[PDB]
Amino acid sequence: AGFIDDSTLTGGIYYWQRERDRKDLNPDSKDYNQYTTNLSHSTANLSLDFASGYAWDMFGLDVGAFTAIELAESSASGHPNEIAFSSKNRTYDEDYSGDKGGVSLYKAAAKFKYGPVWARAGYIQPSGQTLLAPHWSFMPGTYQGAEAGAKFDYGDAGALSFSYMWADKYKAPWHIEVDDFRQNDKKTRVSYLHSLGAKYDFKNDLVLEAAFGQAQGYVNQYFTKASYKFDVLGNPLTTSYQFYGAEDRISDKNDPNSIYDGLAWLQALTFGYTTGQFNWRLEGTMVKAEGNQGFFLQRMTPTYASSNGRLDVWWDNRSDFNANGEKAVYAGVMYDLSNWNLPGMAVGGSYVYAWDAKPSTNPIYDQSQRLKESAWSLDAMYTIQEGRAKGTLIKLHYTQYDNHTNIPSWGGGYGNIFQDEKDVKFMVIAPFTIF
Ligand SMILES: CCCCCCCCOCCOCCOCCOCCO
Ligand SMILES: [Ca+2]
Ligand SMILES: [Ca+2]
Ligand SMILES: [Ca+2]
Repeated sequence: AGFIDDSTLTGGIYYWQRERDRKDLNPDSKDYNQYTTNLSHSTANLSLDFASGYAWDMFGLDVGAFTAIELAESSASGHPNEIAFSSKNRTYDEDYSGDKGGVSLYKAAAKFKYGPVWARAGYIQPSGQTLLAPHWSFMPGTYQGAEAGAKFDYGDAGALSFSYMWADKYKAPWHIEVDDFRQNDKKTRVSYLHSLGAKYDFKNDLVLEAAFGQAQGYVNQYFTKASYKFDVLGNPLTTSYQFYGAEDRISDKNDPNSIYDGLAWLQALTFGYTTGQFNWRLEGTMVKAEGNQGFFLQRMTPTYASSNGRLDVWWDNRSDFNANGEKAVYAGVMYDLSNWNLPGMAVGGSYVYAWDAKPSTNPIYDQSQRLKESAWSLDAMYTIQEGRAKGTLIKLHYTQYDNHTNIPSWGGGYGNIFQDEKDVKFMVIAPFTIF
């Protein structure tokens, strides 16, 4: 046992091919009503990760890097596509002008263990109980910072986990260099993000989680979750209630750095149910997000790509369904084809219906607007089950998204809503072990 004995060297080959076409309702467009190219690219990633063992069972090191390789990109494809690297190397230099290949050092961390306590420092991903999170493409984003936590297992009485994380820079996986954190104006600095959270597992399928976070001088962020599982008619019903909240520290609602008025939140209820080869999902969300921004963010810095935060609800139906006032219901099914002697293969689909979405409360926007949006998707996926390629994911995802207004994308006070789309994503994720 130790630094070398327990070392691993692993990697990944990743392939992404996407066609996303979006209806253009920009008033002066020559292609008004047409589904023009929004994304059209073919891109690979390659990753390699060294993870040491623990010298003296207390000290180790992880180093990971990845490259992006561009096979094809239409001149009309938008930027950044989040699989290649943005042509701009840091968060706040983003101008949406290009994508490129490159290489990024995405993990470079000292790791520590001392009794029940653990820590990681350097270029790290959040790994404990806080509400800080990386963005995920094929690879995760990278914080410059440190996290420490502990776990106390009380056996029958349950297990407690908690951790604290602090960071002063970040890069999304589409940026090669870390940037600092700033307010909405992309100028006023935010000297750190930090977060504290906890989890208690009662060992009877009840799990409680909670976390608090701050962007220095700017945003307070909240998370709570209760999860439970029990049988309904002989089959497991999994349930969760989730609360996500945020407030800024700029009360003046017309200040350009004010993003929320009072407390903003996203609340969710989820149910999952398995019957034979079918896995069913029924989920719903509701949002309050008064203020200039007009939608809820799980991340504590508002600028695109600038950080991320924990959000357990993911419907893969293109829209975030997170506008001020918006309510949304999701229904989905996946069918395991093992009984057709296609083990590892699954197919499914899903549907979202959302309504009551309101714009930003900034008075320059028409406050009478109420927006509905809906979507459906289809899924086909295979996980290879034997051979050197065991664990490889091959997946095709297809979405039709419908914005039930004529508002041009990102317009009308709906700064996070875009127009109708057809989206086709094909991906291969092939992990491999060197030692
Ligand atoms: C310590 C973990 C607690 C997780 C359970 C959710 C409690 C979060 O409360 C936030 C405020 O919620 C507003 C009230 O909404 C109705 C409550 O929904 C069901 C609560 O289980
Ligand atoms: Ca380019
Ligand atoms: Ca405010
Ligand atoms: Ca429409």
